[PDB]
This record gives sequence, structure tokens and C-alpha cells, in this order.
Amino acid sequence: EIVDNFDDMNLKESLLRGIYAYGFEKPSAIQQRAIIPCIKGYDVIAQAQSGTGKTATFAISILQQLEIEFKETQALVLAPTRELAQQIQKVILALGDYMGATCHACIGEAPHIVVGTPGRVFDMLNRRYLSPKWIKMFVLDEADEMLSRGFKDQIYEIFQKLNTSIQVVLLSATMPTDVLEVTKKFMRDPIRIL
Repeated sequence: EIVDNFDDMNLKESLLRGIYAYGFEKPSAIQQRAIIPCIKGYDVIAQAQSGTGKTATFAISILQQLEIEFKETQALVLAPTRELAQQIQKVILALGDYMGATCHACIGEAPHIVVGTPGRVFDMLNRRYLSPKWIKMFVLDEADEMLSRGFKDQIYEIFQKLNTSIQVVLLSATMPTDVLEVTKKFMRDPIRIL
């Protein structure tokens, strides 16, 4: 399914409000393919380059699925660097600005979303500063870069701390062997968008 406009995606009013306020008009090719299966809760592998359109894809998907009145961390995003983590927080907070979504960057009240590098997130879990109990969505951004930087084993230990029932969304410009190994381990009949 390709849905070529945001109004036909069954998104919440308050979320669409953030989308139009940000300045988006028409969904990009990745947004037209990926938003729907992400919001339906499927595991998703998306081959996508760095960019706002990519970030807004998983931001929208997370935001649509949040229970805003439940003040617990419901989604966890891993990125290769503190700078990328901060960009993601910035995009998420702009898009969620009309729905009361909270988002903290873990880069060295519980927020709805935490985004950070694998090392910092792993530490936060070990120190009980982040509870895995209510995390329903686990997003791995630029997975190729995280794995090339040597984060595989810390990513695996994080995944081990999360509930069995999570949705996993993995985004990567390239799909090397190591990336494909993670999708096979972490995902169940994933949607593939390559």
C-alpha cells in the first residue's frame, strides 16, 4: 500500500496539526510506504538515507501510538551519535508540540520517548533511570553506522532488557550482513521497504 497524502493515513488530529505546522505538505516516498505499517504495530525494516523525511517517518509512527496521559517511557530510539540523538529529539518535539508529547535525549516525570546512543541508554537502564516496563516501540536509526561504531553487543543487551512483545523499527541507508543479522534476531515477519 502506498498512501500519497497524510490526511488518508488515519492519523490523530493533534499529530496532523504538528505535521502541517512543521511545514510538511505531501508525504515523501518513504513516508507513503512506511507510516501505515509502523502505526499498525508491525516490525519494519526501512532502507532510508539521513534526512528529515526519514526521521519524521518514525517520529509520526511513535507519536501516533503514544498514550499521552500515561506518563511513562513508551518508545526508545537508538542513534549512533549525540548529535543525531538531539536532531531526532528536535524533530519529535516539533511534530508532537500540539499533543503534549515529551522526549528526552540520553547523551550524557518519565518522558514518553527517550532517544540516545546505545552506551548511554544501556547505562540508564542499568542505573534504573529508565524503566523498560512500558516501552512498546524500539527504533534503531542508522543501524549500519551503530554497528560500524562497534555498538552491536550493547544493542543486543538493551534488546534483552525489553519486553518480548515490542515493535522493532530499523532504519539504515545500507544493509550489510551485520544489519541483516540484527533484523533476523529482533524481528518477526517484518515489513521490508528497501
